Amino acid sequence: QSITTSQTGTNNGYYYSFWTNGGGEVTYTNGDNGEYSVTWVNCGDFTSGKGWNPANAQTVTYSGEFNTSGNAYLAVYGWTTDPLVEYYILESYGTYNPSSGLTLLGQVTSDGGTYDIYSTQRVDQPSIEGTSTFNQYWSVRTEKRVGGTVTTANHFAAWKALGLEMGTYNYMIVSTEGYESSGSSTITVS
Repeated sequence: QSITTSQTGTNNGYYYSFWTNGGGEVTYTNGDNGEYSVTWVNCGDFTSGKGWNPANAQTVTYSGEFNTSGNAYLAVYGWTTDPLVEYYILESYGTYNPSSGLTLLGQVTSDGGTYDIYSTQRVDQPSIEGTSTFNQYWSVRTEKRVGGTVTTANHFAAWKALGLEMGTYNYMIVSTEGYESSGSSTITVS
């Protein structure tokens, strides 16, 4: 049922990943089908969500509720390997825009919205491969929204068209991530 330390697995047909670096209390609960719920209060950093692994650039439809007082992200979130990349298609966030001070590369239109595209390097940082160096790519929706359809293939295509290198898909989830914040989300992925 409800968990408080990091854990990955499969649940009702969905890959799920719950990662926390231990700070505050974060509680993660798998629901039915593609649903998950997470609630956090004064967290450190954590990421949580359902999706697929390995992913296949799914057109993802999600719905639900995401709220925070502080710094949190709602994004289609995953990784590639060879090369190693961490990426976000950021649909909503709280008090902090994570593209702040990142390199802007362009804009992409998809699913009725506009996203600005950014890249940064993460150097000797925690990863799905242990401590590693990798690029981190963002599509940040120019207006926040919680629910709709994300055609992740359009983002991946725009990133590569603009010159970003992408590897083989590893997991891809609809992630709630919190950072020094409190809040809650409940999200159904399909």
